[PDB]
Amino acid sequence: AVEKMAGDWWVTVNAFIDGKEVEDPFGAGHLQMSTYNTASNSETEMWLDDLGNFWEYKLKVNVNYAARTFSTTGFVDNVTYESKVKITDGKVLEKAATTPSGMPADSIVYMVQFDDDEDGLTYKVSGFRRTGFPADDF
Repeated sequence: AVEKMAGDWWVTVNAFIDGKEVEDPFGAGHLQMSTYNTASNSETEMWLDDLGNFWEYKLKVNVNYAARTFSTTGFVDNVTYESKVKITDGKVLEKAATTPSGMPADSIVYMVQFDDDEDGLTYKVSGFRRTGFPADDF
């Protein structure tokens, strides 16, 4: 339904601190996450899931399949724990990233904010689709 946008991803999380984009400020390294279809196989929305590896959030995001973009309408309820999350400028590009083994792979990028982040940072989540090859895991 939103097949090319559902996936298992390896991502890093940057943040905009004091106007500048800081590379992996938390030292979290490469993290796994997933995007998948709703139970209804909806064409207009899908699930975004950090698998508990960063802020511990899981929510439905609006999807425009033709554009291959995704986002939420403001801050939406986190399903993992009681908090709200806002996703902005999500984009899946086909074969745009390069895996560690030197092979093209789909890329995912999005901006996220959390209503319980007292520092009010906007974070930039970015990565590539997991190949399943051990050479491409972290």
